[PDB]
Amino acid sequence: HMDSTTIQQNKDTLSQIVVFPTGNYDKNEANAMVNRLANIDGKYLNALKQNNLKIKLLSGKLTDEKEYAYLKGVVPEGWEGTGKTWDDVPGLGGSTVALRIGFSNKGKGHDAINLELHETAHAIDHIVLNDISKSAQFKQIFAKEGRSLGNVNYLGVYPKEFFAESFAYYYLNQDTNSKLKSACPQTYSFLQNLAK
Ligand SMILES: [Zn+2]
Repeated sequence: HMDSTTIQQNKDTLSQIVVFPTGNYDKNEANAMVNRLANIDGKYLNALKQNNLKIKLLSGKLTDEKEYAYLKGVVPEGWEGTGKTWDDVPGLGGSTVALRIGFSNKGKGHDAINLELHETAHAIDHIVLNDISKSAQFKQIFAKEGRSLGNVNYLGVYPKEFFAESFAYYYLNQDTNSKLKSACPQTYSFLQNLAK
């Protein structure tokens, strides 16, 4: 069902999680990113807020921020041989979350179906759920279904990436939610029980 009141409730929660950048930027698109984050189960959002995880929206490069200067010139895991570095990567998630405004869609310098959901899933995985993507249960599921969203040499190799991408499929919209259920039924059930 359409749940605009739930989206509003999660947006209110996100008002204490999202950090907007200093420069000038597409304010409507930044708002759209927060709206897409509001699709995440509010339980997870409040757990992130409890741990003081900030979702930083950026108007420049990731490596333009002081706290990510250590990534200048660094080649992401699995991107070796491409000539690309973290300077060009629009999203990072884990112990922090940082997201370049405008780069949400797949192919905008990254492979995720949605940037902000993929990166925020990393933080939920790592901060809230103590690296559940490395848990024995998820490793068994990943062994069977980890290639079934495609990108078999990336998602199919790194369980934390398969977790983050599956989470993004689960929460982006009903189409991606349905595609996940069909391609990765055990992963879908796992995320269902996790939110239950
Ligand atoms: Zn990732």
